[PDB]
Amino acid sequence: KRSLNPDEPNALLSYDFDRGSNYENVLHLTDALGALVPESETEHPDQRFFQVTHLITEYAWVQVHYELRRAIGHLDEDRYHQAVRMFDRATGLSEVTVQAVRLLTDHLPQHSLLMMRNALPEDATGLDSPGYRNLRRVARPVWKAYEQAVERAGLSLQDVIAQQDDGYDGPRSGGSQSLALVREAMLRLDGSVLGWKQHHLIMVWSQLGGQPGLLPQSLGGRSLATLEARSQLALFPELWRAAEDAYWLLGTRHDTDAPV
Amino acid sequence: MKRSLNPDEPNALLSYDFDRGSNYENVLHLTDALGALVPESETEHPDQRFFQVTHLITEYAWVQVHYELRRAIGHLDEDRYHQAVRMFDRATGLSEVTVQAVRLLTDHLPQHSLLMMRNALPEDATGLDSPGYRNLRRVARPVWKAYEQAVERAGLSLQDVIAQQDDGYDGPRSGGSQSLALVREAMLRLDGSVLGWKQHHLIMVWSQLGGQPGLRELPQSLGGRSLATLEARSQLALFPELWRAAEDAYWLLGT
Amino acid sequence: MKRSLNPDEPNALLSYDFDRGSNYENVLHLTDALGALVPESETEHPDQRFFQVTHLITEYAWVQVHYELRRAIGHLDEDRYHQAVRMFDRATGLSEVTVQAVRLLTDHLPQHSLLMMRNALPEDATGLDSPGYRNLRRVARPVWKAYEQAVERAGLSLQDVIAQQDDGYDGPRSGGSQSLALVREAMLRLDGSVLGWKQHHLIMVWSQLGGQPGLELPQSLGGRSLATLEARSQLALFPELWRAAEDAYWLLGTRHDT
Amino acid sequence: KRSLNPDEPNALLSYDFDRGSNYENVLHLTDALGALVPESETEHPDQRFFQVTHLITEYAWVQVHYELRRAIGHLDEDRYHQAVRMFDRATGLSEVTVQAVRLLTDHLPQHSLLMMRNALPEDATGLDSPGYRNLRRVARPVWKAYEQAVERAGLSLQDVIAQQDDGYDGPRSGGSQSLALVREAMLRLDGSVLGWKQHHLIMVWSQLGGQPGLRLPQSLGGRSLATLEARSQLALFPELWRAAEDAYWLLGTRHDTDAP
Ligand code: HEM
Ligand code: HEM
Ligand code: HEM
Ligand code: HEM
Ligand SMILES: C[C@@H](c1c[nH]c2ccccc12)[C@H](N)C(=O)O
Ligand SMILES: C[C@@H](c1c[nH]c2ccccc12)[C@H](N)C(=O)O
Ligand SMILES: C[C@@H](c1c[nH]c2ccccc12)[C@H](N)C(=O)O
Ligand SMILES: C[C@@H](c1c[nH]c2ccccc12)[C@H](N)C(=O)O
Ligand SMILES: [C-]#N
Ligand SMILES: [C-]#N
Ligand SMILES: [C-]#N
Ligand SMILES: [C-]#N
Repeated sequence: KRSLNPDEPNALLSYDFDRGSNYENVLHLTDALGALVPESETEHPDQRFFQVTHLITEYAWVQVHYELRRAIGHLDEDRYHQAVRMFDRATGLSEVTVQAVRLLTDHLPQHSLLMMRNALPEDATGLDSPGYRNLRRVARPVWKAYEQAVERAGLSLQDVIAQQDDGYDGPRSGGSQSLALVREAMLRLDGSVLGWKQHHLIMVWSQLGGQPGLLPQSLGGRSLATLEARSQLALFPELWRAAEDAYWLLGTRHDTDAPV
Repeated sequence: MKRSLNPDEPNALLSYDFDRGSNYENVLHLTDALGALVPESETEHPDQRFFQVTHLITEYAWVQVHYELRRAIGHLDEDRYHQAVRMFDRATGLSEVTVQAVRLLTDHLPQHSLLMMRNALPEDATGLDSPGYRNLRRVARPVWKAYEQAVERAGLSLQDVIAQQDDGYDGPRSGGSQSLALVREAMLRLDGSVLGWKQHHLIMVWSQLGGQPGLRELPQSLGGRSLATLEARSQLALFPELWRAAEDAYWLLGT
Repeated sequence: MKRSLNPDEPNALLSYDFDRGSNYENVLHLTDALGALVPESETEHPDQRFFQVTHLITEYAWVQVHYELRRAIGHLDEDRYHQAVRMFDRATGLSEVTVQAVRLLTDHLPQHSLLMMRNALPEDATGLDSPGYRNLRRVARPVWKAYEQAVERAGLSLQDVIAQQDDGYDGPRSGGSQSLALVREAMLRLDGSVLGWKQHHLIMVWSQLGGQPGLELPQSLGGRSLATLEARSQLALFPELWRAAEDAYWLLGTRHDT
Repeated sequence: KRSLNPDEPNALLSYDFDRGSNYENVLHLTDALGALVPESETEHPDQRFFQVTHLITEYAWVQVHYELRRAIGHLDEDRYHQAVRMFDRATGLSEVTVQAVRLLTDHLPQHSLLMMRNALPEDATGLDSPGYRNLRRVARPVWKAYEQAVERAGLSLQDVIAQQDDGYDGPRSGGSQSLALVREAMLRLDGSVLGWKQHHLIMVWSQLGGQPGLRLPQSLGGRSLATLEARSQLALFPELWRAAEDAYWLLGTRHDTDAP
């Protein structure tokens, strides 16, 4: 009934949509397609690709936030098994954001980006991303819910870390092994998000410069050094602290090795 | 000031704040896009949002596939082969996003959740009405046509274009022919990726509605149709002629 | 002191040097693995090495899949549900590596190269003799049996375990039934990934030997039509999971003639 | 035939191989499987998974090396289209190494790693990886071959970057656009290898510690994890990232003019 592409003479090349189908109705799809910059307003043929990769990312992150909320509810009621599924789903959605920014790295021409950017508004930065800002916000109540669940069960993090190793002989329970799977899914999620940050950094080096082996400024006026420093901020620093803790407590090698 | 996507959640740290009027949000029409999500007050199942978001991600990727394919037609019609290559490769990357979106359902959507949601869904609520799918199928013919006519204007045979992908092939080469070969190769990758989508979507359906063939009446879609019709449409390519040319090469070159 | 895979190479910067006796190399048995590559003096096509390596990578992932599935049997037999989960998830990740490796051929192996190489390959050189695939098919029943037995020892129904994946489900739950539910979900992900390998391998064959069904048939190096490949391609590792999926569709769906 | 696990007494669980089929003959598969540490010698059940992920990686890297040599040959003879394919193939092979290291991040138990690492030889390090040492060594001749091909065509790197943009109106030839496609493929390859380095770093943070947000552990060679992080930012083709930054300075019209 409608077309995103009205002035296209060739009718086989029209993007026909908004047919009022029940599939369309269920998804609020016409509403979501209405957010695309209208073809009559695009300033560069690469503009649509630019916008779509961000919208895909923001949809993935709002869903991450939704499932992390659910995981807080599960942990607060000691429903460990149900918490695991929320974290695994979140990791998968995170991996879509990684794919989406790597689309820019692999296919966004830097010269198109620079042309487009010379005309963008002044403080147009992903520091204002709602997916990113809310993922940072919610990470703290998420860690707290896990930490408190481990406490109620009378375990340490060193315990649940150790029980991932089949050869570890300490006594276990159903609850301790469930909290272990939770920790492992949480670590995979945080690893994925850290991966998003590194791939977005590699993208920036290919579009604006500043590859550290070799500074440019964001539209906010900020050196890329600031982006690069924030790129190593984790969702759950406590988990990475517990990893290093395991190295110090269980490694029996420190300050004894040398080159051969 | 910010708005909340979940404004009846008491704990502010659990609030999804957005619509802050930043230039990032303005340039992307992000607030409008987030407005497509079913309101939290109206969800009937906690997995409904996940359901919706995997579709919306897929449809954004497919409308972008369409946009880039139109560009590929424009290039091919003017013999801009290099520039056409990039459009096909970009489409393949977007298609791979759709594959991971539906595999998100395979890996994480509980069949039991799906069946409960499906019992309340409307009748003939089907992806046969997907704009992404229908318009992709629509545009695939003009796309094959633009590639075929560029090959014809070059006076090349498709068999020759296939052959010179092999470094060991000794026949005549030109910049034009090797360019059209890179276009060919990029086109086959795109179609193969789309055939991957169709199969992963089918594997999903097997895990959610049943009917895995290894088991040798079938379940039915929300429009009353057997899953065997889905399985048959699952092997239809975008560019049949490329798969015929591969078959022709085996017969001409196979000893 | 050292070896080279291309020793005659003029430019020393193009030499692939290995076997330097490092501890890294010693721990991994790397020299022996590199020793399996077709020698450069013996290659008959510049794409031969790509062909070989994609298979060797696949076979390494599948023997690891086998090792971890054996561990999953041992866990399930002792009711170590959580530990079994990890084995299945790991096998799934290893399976996804095999998907990547065959899609490398789809995306980058020229059909014309394949045909030239295929014309010179021995008779009945076929992946029906893949040790990875044969031992995977061997172990698939022992693996399903271990899961089924554990479910029975717990006095649960497969339909119950499926229902427990849904947060909205009101039925009785226990720590053991939800654990067995995470195991079911992990073995389904593995089987869907192996079904994914089969479909991508099929798509690759269509682009290299022909026979895309949307369009008598080509033959493998053993003489068999591609019709038998397509049929074997829908065979799952754990048919009883897919059976349980359809069982639930009839059991829970309320619109089968609506 | 023969079994990889002969002391397994249930024959349905034997991994049978060395059947002398032509499939195995062509592939040298029996020799390659013989590199696996024998089951009777493994000291931890996670040891095989550890070894196999390295072996997959080194197979992928030796194939990257082989195809980059071919790319040098193509470039020295101005066969641009042919070189593009070798770089694209290398990129796919690099992506296999990324998935292999991420298999350790997602599934290798830190506690098993530490147990295993406490018994490993001293200075057993991937600094002695042949895939890694040879890829670093060959990257210089690869870049020189591209650079010389660009010079011979009388082009600048700015020109081939600009020609990736459909809106750029400078004069083009078949050669210049072909050399652009080559550049774009080498950038994807180098970005993929930079991705491997970052995912390998994230893995190391989860196994030995040292995640930089928390602020050190030492390698089996006694070297601080800070040196690994420093080398993590070294590209194959630094000149490509230098030309990206060059484009920012030459073509961006915003520097030192924006602010929050
Ligand atoms: C899918 C596309 C993108 C997404 C989702 C995205 C998201 C983000 C996010 C969340 C941040 C804040 C991250 C942090 O500080 O840790 C950010 C910052 C930044 N992004 Fe992106 N980004 C995208 C594409 C781009 C592109 C194409 C460029 C440039 C070519 C770019 C350049 C930057 C810069 C320079 C910053 C730092 C802002 C500052 O410090 O003022 N990004 N982006
Ligand atoms: C991201 C999620 C999904 C997308 C993008 C999607 C898209 C599509 C498309 C494009 C078709 C038509 C394809 C063809 O006919 O060749 C289709 C059909 C179909 N899909 Fe989906 N789908 C999705 C999820 C699902 C789910 C979760 C189910 C069931 C649990 C499902 C079941 C079906 C069925 C049964 C058909 C056949 C329709 C008929 O023949 O009446 N799909 N879908
Ligand atoms: C990474 C590369 C490959 C791997 C790991 C692999 C593995 C396998 C396996 C396990 C089978 C038995 C599965 C079944 O028949 O259901 C098989 C069969 C088959 N493969 Fe492959 N394969 C690869 C590449 C190829 C290539 C490049 C071709 C031809 C272009 C090919 C053509 C066939 C055919 C025709 C069959 C049918 C069985 C027969 O040969 O009679 N495969 N492959
Ligand atoms: C697939 C598995 C792995 C591969 C292919 C691999 C490869 C490499 C390579 C190529 C290097 C040298 C790169 C550089 O330093 O710039 C390296 C260094 C290093 N790797 Fe790995 N690695 C793997 C797994 C691991 C694991 C499991 C650990 C520890 C838990 C580890 C810890 C380190 C450390 C500490 C270094 C720095 C060595 C030193 O500076 O002495 N790696 N690895
Ligand atoms: C290029 C620009 C930008 C990058 N992605 C954006 C999305 C919407 C609006 C602006 C942007 C980026 N933030 C920069 O500062 O360079
Ligand atoms: C599950 C159902 C459906 C699947 N995806 C949808 C999206 C919007 C509306 C309905 C659906 C699918 N079409 C079916 O026939 O089963
Ligand atoms: C091409 C050929 C073959 C495919 N993969 C192989 C590995 C080793 C030896 C031979 C092969 C394949 N089995 C065929 O029958 O066509
Ligand atoms: C754990 C260890 C190691 C990591 N990967 C290896 C492969 C072979 C031999 C040793 C290793 C690593 N090099 C370290 O220094 O911690
Ligand atoms: C992003 N900016
Ligand atoms: C989809 N239906
Ligand atoms: C495979 N053969
Ligand atoms: C790594 N060694």
